[PDB]
Amino acid sequence: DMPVERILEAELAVEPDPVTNICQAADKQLFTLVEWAKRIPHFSELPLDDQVILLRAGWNELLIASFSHRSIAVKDGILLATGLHVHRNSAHSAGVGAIFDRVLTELVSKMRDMQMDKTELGCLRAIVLFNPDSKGLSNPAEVEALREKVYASLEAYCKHKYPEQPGRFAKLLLRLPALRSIGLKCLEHLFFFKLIGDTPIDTFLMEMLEAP
Amino acid sequence: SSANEDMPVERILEAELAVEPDPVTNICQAADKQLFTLVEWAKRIPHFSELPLDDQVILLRAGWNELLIASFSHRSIAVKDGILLATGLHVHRNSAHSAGVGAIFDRVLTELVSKMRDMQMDKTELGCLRAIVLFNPDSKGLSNPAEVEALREKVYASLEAYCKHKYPEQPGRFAKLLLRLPALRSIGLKCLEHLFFFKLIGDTPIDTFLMEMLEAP
Ligand SMILES: CC1=C(/C=C/C(C)=C\C=C\C(C)=C\C(=O)O)C(C)(C)CCC1
Ligand SMILES: CC1=C(/C=C/C(C)=C\C=C\C(C)=C\C(=O)O)C(C)(C)CCC1
Repeated sequence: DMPVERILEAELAVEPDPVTNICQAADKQLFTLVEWAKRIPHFSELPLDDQVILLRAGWNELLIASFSHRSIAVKDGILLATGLHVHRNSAHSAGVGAIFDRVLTELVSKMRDMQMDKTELGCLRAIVLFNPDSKGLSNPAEVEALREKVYASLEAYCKHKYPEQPGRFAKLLLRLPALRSIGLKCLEHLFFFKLIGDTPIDTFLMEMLEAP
Repeated sequence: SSANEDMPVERILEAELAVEPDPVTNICQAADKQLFTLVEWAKRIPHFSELPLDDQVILLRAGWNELLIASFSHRSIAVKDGILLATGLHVHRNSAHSAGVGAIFDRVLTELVSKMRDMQMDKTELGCLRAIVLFNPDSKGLSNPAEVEALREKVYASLEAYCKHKYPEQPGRFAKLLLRLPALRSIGLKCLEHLFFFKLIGDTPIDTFLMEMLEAP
């Protein structure tokens, strides 16, 4: 009904050429994803092979959710975990303005235009993490159960805090479709970079693109 | 097995539909646009994703140009003496000749556009020819070319199986479809030459990923 502060705890523990910088910030946080998920109620009690499968599945959406929320503070830019700011002016000149602008309007803006609080960002991340449809899962039913628990606990949280908005929870969940979509597109750009010879051979991101 | 279960043509048609939207500058900008979508296109072709990432990239670096030419050629069946770019523009041969690329342009119109228009190639067929062009087991660098060859064979089977079921009174449609491959291969090599040439004479298209594909692996 409410392991919520454990989830916020997880989020606070992990965290502080334009493409090259974004990818290096990504490498940095991809690693912390291990410590982040381990601090998530019940995640550690799942078979090792399942924990790895869940992270290989949502790692990109998970990282995009995090830096997007961190960026609510600025405008027309994003704040990397390496302490750098990247302006959309730079995204465009480098060739990625389209997906960049999609991140700014469908994620950064929607979270700033409703004041998303870290505890909700942490919960959406946990819902993204507990995707029972991931291929290869030992017990997809237990994972599904865990997702449901984040749903319950999260809705329960929106009530205790924002009762004068008998909908908020539904508004939070509206970010999921965009994240899923933006996330798939980023994997494409990543493949693309390797396709055209400007592959970032110095990160671990490209290993995450391999087929399971 | 069943030819079509090992390589379903509805999945292949699906791939194609997901990606369907100075003359030279315009053609090159349409090319950049679709070069990118090639990533999403190939990811939807049955089994392409199950290959080692390095192989997927090698297959695309090898046939990207033939793959794009096949697509805009088919799209152009709709007009006469011109081609329809993915950016929504139409380019007439007259402008192509004024620019000095009327020779290859006419080759595309007669050896590809016309042949497809006349035999009424359908999107599923165009998609299968593209998949055959993609699974090229002779691409240098391949880690397991035997698996790629196997996949090509599956598209062949599945595609022949499709012509026989859909056009039962055209026994030689499959062989006729495959006749487009040699022209595509040939037209495709010539376009790489023109692309190099543009850079050679100082008319290199500014900021396009097109030029990046010309680098040697
Ligand atoms: C949005 C985006 C991209 C994808 C990024 C991914 C998958 C993760 C970034 C994580 C960071 C930057 C984390 C941190 O600083 O918290 C690419 C490379 C295609 C370039 C264009 C913009
Ligand atoms: C045929 C042709 C050329 C090559 C084009 C290539 C390699 C790709 C085009 C893709 C498009 C135009 C895609 C789309 O709109 O679907 C060049 C530049 C030598 C100019 C003369 C005519």
